[PDB]
Amino acid sequence: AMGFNKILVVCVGNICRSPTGERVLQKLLPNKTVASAGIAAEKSRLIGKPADAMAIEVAKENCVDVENHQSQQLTSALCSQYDLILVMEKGHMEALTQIAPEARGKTMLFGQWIGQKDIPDPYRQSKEAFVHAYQLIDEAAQAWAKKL
Ligand SMILES: [Cl-]
Repeated sequence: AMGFNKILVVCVGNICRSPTGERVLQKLLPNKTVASAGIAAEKSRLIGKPADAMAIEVAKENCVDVENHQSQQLTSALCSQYDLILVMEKGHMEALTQIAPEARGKTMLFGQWIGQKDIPDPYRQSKEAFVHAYQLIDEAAQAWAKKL
């Protein structure tokens, strides 16, 4: 009914949380187009980095494919192509507003339907941190799927 067909999942690096969230939500909603971007996307010179090796490993154990990901920079042009934008932290909303002020009105929280929780960043931590990040992303995505 809302027409949220193209969904953009956003974090800072676009290598841990947002590619995980993108692929978990994509598996739950096969007829939707789910992509991801970073407020300060991690790049190798100018090439988009793949998802963190541990993020790929943890998702693989939960039957979610996070291979063939290339990080991309969040821009106003990119935001204009999506119907719904889902940030990983409430704090990300201020930075997103500076890049894409026209995206105000379609920027929502990834963990909105799980008590408005921020998804913990597992970057540079052990496998267990990647497990907890995945588990909370899964709970949040399942709650979004019932509303989409
Ligand atoms: Cl991040």
